[PDB]
Amino acid sequence: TGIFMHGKIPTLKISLIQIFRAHLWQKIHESIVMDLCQVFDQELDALEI
RNA sequence: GUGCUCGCUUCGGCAGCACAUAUACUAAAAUUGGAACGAUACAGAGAAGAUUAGCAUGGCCCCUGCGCAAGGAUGACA
Repeated sequence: TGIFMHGKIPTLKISLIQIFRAHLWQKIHESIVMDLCQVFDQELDALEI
């Protein structure tokens, strides 16, 4: 994940590992990329793409 | 090597004499081997109970039925 830990806070590193389990950061990035691709696809005649 | 012997002997030289007394891992070079938790690659919830559904058994208290043993009170003229 893109979380930076400013100090070993063990009671928070675990709660952040739980939240971003199963590669949630990568899936969020992929989902946003795909949603932007779709919106640019629906607008390609007016946008001259 | 320096200096000296009344030495041979000549200043071209020779013989002897005093001092000098035992350094070095010694090494400039020879070669072929075995090698990360450093990177990238993979995984990554990197600390939880490792569960909850029935029925029957076991304990206590009644009720009913059957059996065993030992008994109590009562009833019946022609």
